[PDB]
Parts: sequence; C-alpha cells; structure tokens
Amino acid sequence: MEQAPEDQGPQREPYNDWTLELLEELKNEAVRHFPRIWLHSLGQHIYETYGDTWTGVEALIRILQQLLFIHFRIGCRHSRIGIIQQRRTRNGASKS
Repeated sequence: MEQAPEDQGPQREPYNDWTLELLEELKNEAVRHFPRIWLHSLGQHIYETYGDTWTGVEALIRILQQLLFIHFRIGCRHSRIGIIQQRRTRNGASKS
C-alpha cells in the first residue's frame, strides 16, 4: 500500500509508470518487428490450422489431443497412487 490513488511519483508500486514503460517497450519491439512480421503469425497459423480442411483441422485436433493426453496423465497420476484408497479405483464391493 501507499498514500496515493494508484501512482504519484515518489510513491510508486511495481506497476504504475512501469506499465507505460512496459507498453513503450512492447511498441519499440513491435515497430522494429514490423518490416519482418511473418514467422510470428506463420508459425501460429500452421500450428493451429495449416490446410484448415482435414489437414489443419487435424492439426487443431492434435492440439486438443495433446491437451487431453495431459489431463489423462494427471488423472492417472491421481489414481495409481491409491488403487485401493478404500477401494478408490477398484469400485467392486464399494465400501472400503
């Protein structure tokens, strides 16, 4: 906290005028990058949907698959550590 509405000058949080500087840095980068800008979007595009017709749609599905795989892994991690966690996973005679 500080005795200021958000910014003042002396009293200054790790945002405030830093944020402008951060936006100014973003502008500096972005404008320098402006006569180039290809790879930036090219990479993103191809990754996302390259053909966009059961070619890039397949790529997009691959991103989904990757995601699903991670979630599956996490689920499995939080299962095999306690198979018989009062028969957590082996839900046969579901009591304990």
